Amino acid sequence: KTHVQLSLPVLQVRDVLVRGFGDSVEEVLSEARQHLKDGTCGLVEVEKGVLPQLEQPYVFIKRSDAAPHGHVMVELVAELEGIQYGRSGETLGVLVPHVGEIPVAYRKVLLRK
Repeated sequence: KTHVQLSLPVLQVRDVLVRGFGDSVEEVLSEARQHLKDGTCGLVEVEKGVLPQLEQPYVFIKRSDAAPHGHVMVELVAELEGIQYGRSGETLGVLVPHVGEIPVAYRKVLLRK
Protein backbone atom coordinates (compact mmCIF):
# COMPACT_ATOMS: atom_id res chain seq x y z
CA LYS A 1 0.00 0.00 0.00
CA THR A 2 1.21 3.57 -0.82
CA HIS A 3 -0.48 4.74 2.45
CA VAL A 4 -0.68 3.16 5.94
CA GLN A 5 -3.07 4.19 8.76
CA LEU A 6 -1.01 4.80 11.93
CA SER A 7 -1.85 6.07 15.46
CA LEU A 8 1.30 7.91 16.70
CA PRO A 9 1.90 8.34 20.45
CA VAL A 10 2.30 12.09 21.20
CA LEU A 11 5.24 12.56 23.65
CA GLN A 12 6.21 15.55 25.84
CA VAL A 13 9.67 16.78 24.62
CA ARG A 14 11.14 16.48 28.19
CA ASP A 15 10.13 12.73 28.38
CA VAL A 16 11.90 11.84 25.12
CA LEU A 17 14.89 9.51 25.77
CA VAL A 18 16.19 9.25 22.16
CA ARG A 19 15.97 12.75 20.72
CA GLY A 20 16.50 11.91 17.01
CA PHE A 21 16.94 9.20 14.38
CA GLY A 22 20.58 9.72 13.33
CA ASP A 23 23.26 11.89 11.85
CA SER A 24 22.32 12.54 8.12
CA VAL A 25 19.10 13.66 6.34
CA GLU A 26 19.08 10.29 4.51
CA GLU A 27 19.60 8.27 7.75
CA VAL A 28 16.91 10.12 9.77
CA LEU A 29 14.32 9.68 6.94
CA SER A 30 15.35 5.97 6.65
CA GLU A 31 15.13 5.34 10.43
CA ALA A 32 11.84 7.32 10.78
CA ARG A 33 10.25 5.17 8.02
CA GLN A 34 11.53 1.97 9.67
CA HIS A 35 10.18 3.06 13.16
CA LEU A 36 6.83 4.07 11.59
CA LYS A 37 6.53 0.54 10.03
CA ASP A 38 7.64 -1.18 13.37
CA GLY A 39 5.22 0.88 15.55
CA THR A 40 8.22 2.36 17.46
CA CYS A 41 7.77 6.04 16.36
CA GLY A 42 6.52 8.91 18.56
CA LEU A 43 5.43 12.46 17.66
CA VAL A 44 6.37 15.69 19.46
CA GLU A 45 4.15 18.74 18.80
CA VAL A 46 6.34 21.70 17.82
CA GLU A 47 6.09 24.83 20.01
CA LYS A 48 8.58 27.52 21.15
CA GLY A 49 11.64 25.80 22.67
CA VAL A 50 10.82 22.22 21.52
CA LEU A 51 13.19 21.89 18.51
CA PRO A 52 16.38 23.11 20.33
CA GLN A 53 15.71 20.22 22.85
CA LEU A 54 15.80 17.64 19.99
CA GLU A 55 18.69 16.51 17.78
CA GLN A 56 19.19 17.50 14.11
CA PRO A 57 18.63 16.36 11.49
CA TYR A 58 14.87 16.64 12.33
CA VAL A 59 12.12 14.54 10.67
CA PHE A 60 8.74 16.36 10.41
CA ILE A 61 5.34 14.96 9.48
CA LYS A 62 3.59 17.55 7.29
CA ARG A 63 -0.06 17.57 6.04
CA SER A 64 0.03 16.42 2.36
CA ASP A 65 -3.72 17.04 1.58
CA ALA A 66 -6.93 18.78 2.98
CA ALA A 67 -8.63 13.02 6.24
CA PRO A 68 -9.78 9.42 5.56
CA HIS A 69 -11.40 7.68 8.61
CA GLY A 70 -10.05 10.46 10.97
CA HIS A 71 -6.45 9.94 9.61
CA VAL A 72 -4.71 13.14 8.30
CA MET A 73 -2.59 12.36 5.22
CA VAL A 74 1.03 13.26 5.97
CA GLU A 75 4.48 12.91 4.44
CA LEU A 76 8.04 13.13 5.86
CA VAL A 77 10.29 16.21 5.42
CA ALA A 78 13.81 16.31 7.01
CA GLU A 79 15.61 19.50 8.16
CA LEU A 80 19.37 20.11 8.81
CA GLU A 81 20.91 23.59 9.51
CA GLY A 82 17.74 25.32 8.21
CA ILE A 83 17.44 23.38 4.89
CA GLN A 84 14.39 21.07 4.34
CA TYR A 85 14.47 17.97 2.09
CA GLY A 86 10.94 17.73 0.83
CA ARG A 87 8.12 20.19 0.35
CA SER A 88 4.70 19.61 2.03
CA GLY A 89 2.00 21.38 4.12
CA GLU A 90 1.71 22.39 7.79
CA THR A 91 3.84 20.57 10.43
CA LEU A 92 1.84 18.14 12.65
CA GLY A 93 5.04 17.52 14.69
CA VAL A 94 8.61 16.15 14.85
CA LEU A 95 9.12 12.36 14.84
CA VAL A 96 11.36 10.63 17.41
CA PRO A 97 12.01 7.02 18.39
CA HIS A 98 9.48 5.69 20.91
CA VAL A 99 11.16 3.54 23.63
CA GLY A 100 8.21 3.25 26.10
CA GLU A 101 7.60 6.91 27.13
CA ILE A 102 3.97 7.48 28.27
CA PRO A 103 2.10 9.56 25.66
CA VAL A 104 -0.28 12.49 26.34
CA ALA A 105 -2.37 11.72 23.20
CA TYR A 106 -2.47 9.80 19.90
CA ARG A 107 -2.32 11.44 16.43
CA LYS A 108 -4.15 9.40 13.69
CA VAL A 109 -2.26 9.84 10.37
CA LEU A 110 -2.31 8.27 6.89
CA LEU A 111 1.43 8.04 6.02
CA ARG A 112 2.54 8.20 2.35
CA LYS A 113 4.95 5.17 2.40
